Amino acid sequence: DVPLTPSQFAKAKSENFDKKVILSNLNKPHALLWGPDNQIWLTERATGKILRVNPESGSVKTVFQVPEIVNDADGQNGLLGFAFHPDFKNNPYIYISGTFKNPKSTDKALPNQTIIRRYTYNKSTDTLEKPVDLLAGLPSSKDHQSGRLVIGPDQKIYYTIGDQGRNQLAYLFLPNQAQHTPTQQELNGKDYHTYMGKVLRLNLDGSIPKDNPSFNGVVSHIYTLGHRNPQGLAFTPNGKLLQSEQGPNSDDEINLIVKGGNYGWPNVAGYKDDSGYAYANYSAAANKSIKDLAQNGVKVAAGVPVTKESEWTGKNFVPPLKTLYTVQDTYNYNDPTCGEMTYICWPTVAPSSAYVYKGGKKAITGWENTLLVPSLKRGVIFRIKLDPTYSTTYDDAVPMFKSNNRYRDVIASPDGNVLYVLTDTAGNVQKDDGSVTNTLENPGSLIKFTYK
Amino acid sequence: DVPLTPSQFAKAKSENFDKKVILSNLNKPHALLWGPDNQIWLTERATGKILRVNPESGSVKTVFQVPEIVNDADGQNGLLGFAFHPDFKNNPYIYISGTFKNPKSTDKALPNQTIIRRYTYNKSTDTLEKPVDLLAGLPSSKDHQSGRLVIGPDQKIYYTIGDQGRNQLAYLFLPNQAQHTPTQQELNGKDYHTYMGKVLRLNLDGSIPKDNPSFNGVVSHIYTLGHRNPQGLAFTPNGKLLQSEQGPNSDDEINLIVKGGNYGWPNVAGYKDDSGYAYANYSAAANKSIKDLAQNGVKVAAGVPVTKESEWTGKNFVPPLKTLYTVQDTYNYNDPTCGEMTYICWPTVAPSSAYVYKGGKKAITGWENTLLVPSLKRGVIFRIKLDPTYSTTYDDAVPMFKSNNRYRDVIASPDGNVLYVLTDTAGNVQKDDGSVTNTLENPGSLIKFTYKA
Ligand SMILES: [Ca+2]
Ligand SMILES: [Ca+2]
Ligand SMILES: [Ca+2]
Ligand SMILES: [Ca+2]
Ligand SMILES: [Ca+2]
Ligand SMILES: [Ca+2]
Ligand SMILES: [Cl-]
Repeated sequence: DVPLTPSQFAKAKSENFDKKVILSNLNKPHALLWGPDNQIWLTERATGKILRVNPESGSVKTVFQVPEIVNDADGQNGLLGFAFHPDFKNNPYIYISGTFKNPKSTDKALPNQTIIRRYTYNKSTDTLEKPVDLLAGLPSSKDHQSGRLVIGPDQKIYYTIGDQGRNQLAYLFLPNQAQHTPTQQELNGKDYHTYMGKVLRLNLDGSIPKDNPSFNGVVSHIYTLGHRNPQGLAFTPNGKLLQSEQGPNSDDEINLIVKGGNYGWPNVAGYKDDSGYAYANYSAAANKSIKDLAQNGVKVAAGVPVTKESEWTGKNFVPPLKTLYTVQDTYNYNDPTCGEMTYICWPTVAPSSAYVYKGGKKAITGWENTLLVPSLKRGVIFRIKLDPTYSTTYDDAVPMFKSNNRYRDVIASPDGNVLYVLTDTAGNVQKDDGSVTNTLENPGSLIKFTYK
Repeated sequence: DVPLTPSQFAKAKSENFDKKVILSNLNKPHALLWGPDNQIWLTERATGKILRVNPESGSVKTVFQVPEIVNDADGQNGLLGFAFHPDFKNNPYIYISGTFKNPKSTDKALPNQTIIRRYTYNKSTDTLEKPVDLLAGLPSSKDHQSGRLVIGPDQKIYYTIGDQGRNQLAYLFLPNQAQHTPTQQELNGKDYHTYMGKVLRLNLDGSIPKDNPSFNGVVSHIYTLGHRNPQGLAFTPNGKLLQSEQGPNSDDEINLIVKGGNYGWPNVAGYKDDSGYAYANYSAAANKSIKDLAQNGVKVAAGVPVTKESEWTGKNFVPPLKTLYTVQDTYNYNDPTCGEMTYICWPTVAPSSAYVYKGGKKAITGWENTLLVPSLKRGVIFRIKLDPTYSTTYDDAVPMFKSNNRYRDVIASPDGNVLYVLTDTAGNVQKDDGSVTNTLENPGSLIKFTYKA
């Protein structure tokens, strides 16, 4: 899609809803879920706290605190994955992912690991107990962790693991592993370094599903590859898997996840169109004094190999259903109106999640078959229509609830007339007038929007 | 996708196949089918002849000639739709579409109509009988007729009807009806002028299916709208509907047909990206003296209103699975390598059909879940892979069988190791060096390609 302007974003006020702050000043609230107990559950990424809010009374309880979660003040690491077992009454488990110290680490630049872990809910004590590590030794870094964890209708864990920020900023010269897959030797040795920029599919005990796809003949936990920062993952009622992912200066994506599909990153951003992006591989640069011009590979400094999207030799490439946004080679990536925070002016929205609207007895008129996608850098929640079979999008991404807030997650109540949203504690956002602010209207909040 | 160069098309010779010409000098051969009798059936658009070819010997028989078919030497009209009933042993019917005179036409510039008609096959006389018009009074013109007719697994007729050429060449100033929908009053009066740029879905008796989608509050024969020239239509084994369509100077498309979808034409060509196309509506120009610069709306003469793809207020817009091809605004639509035949160098392939390859006992290795798309202007047959659920394409459109021929249709034998192809009798094609020729290697042919490892 074509970018909306700052004035088009500012007009998305959503006057048909009443706003109410439920909780404020949470410490990096991250995942939000409607619980099997009809209460709202949420996580704090920084502390490892798991919270439960009563939707009728607003009271909150710290149900459990995941011990030894590692979070850097300048990092996107900490407590990430969060999901209930789908048959909770008959299977009382909570599945999480988190950043923990790796005692075997030799590399001081990468001291941590990611672990997918199960907890059992104890109703008599109203807390979590009996931790079970399902999959450990997963890559960890300060950037592009992703970590969305869902249980599919096939009763398998689906888990997004980002590209770890390789080929940009502090990890500029590290070789991106999104296209890489494990050898049989690495898999046998539990060497999961290639589990970067993937959607994993695991058995509920953490083992490899016997029906997982193969890559170079190897059947590992990998379900799809070629992802950058997929922070959104959601099943539709008819069993399709929708996803949102942050692109670089352009081409954030809405994807349809298909078994064994290659989503093209870093060789391809968005469509394979050679429009506004090219792959500049800094890990293959002449030396580390080379600068990243931050022109999305359209223009590069001397000494860095660069390839067109159309020149990539990859197989099973799956294009996105929608891009937010695609631009031409003439686009200006050096907009001074954003000051030092140049990235805020880039033609992207930074999707933080993806939620399939289920409807209900008080459903909002015209919201059937929609996907809701919160935006961090624009301070809007997008509404994306699909056809009833979730095979294609219909029309464009409609912005809603414009505010000077970084929207982190969204859910709706069972009746469908109330939306609940999480907002970041701190960071940069685009104001109504297109400039940048770090003065957030509702830092670290749980906000309620009731249809009127 | 990004356009392939002349050198990339030239290398696509497909040395893995043996070529055998079965017939040549056919009179505008159009549709090709593998029949219920395991024989090859094909139509002649110009004559209205329905021919049957024995695959073993290569002998041909004229089974029937549809009477009073209208065809102009400078037109794409004539005998179009052609399909068998899927349970032919219990229902020996053949469904066709064709251009016929409209006796109620007042407009001398548009004297014809399109009719969807059923015939009964008589085994004892080996000919077609008992004609019955299913749906008549459909639009007809010399351009963008399309006319692909298939029977779905729901046993409904699916029919493509093009935009009639409105907003280009001889029909430049006519208002394009691709986005237009009929009123209840018009349906009640069997007034089908809005049936241009559509995929129709009809009951076998030609009536409106009760479960057809609604457009602007009316359920008609319309299944999808917003199409330009959709010449390809094919069902997948899991019941999905794939389609190919000719775009203007850019953005020919492979579409997934979704019930009630709006495919964007003429407001959107390909993706809604404002890249290499804008909608210049000549029917809303100041007067009929305004010239079309043929720059795909990027650059226009003064006096024509232009709407960007992003400025259109649309409902249910469905983007294509793949474009052949998408270019940026800086693209030069006046390539001197094509001389005076400028249209052959435009970033398009002019897809003529779409065929779902089903494999079989002798399936070609690596061709699972592929869609075969013949190209008229490039002289190739594209192989496009999809995932096993036919939900997305995988990779790019792979060119095959490069020759100086206009490929019109393609089918495969039940074993899957043999392809049968139709070529046009006359027209322009791009050569190996990128230039244009009207010297066709195999004019109006039926060609057999046999796989070899
Ligand atoms: Ca991608
Ligand atoms: Ca791209
Ligand atoms: Ca951001
Ligand atoms: Ca009308
Ligand atoms: Ca279209
Ligand atoms: Ca376009
Ligand atoms: Cl190895």
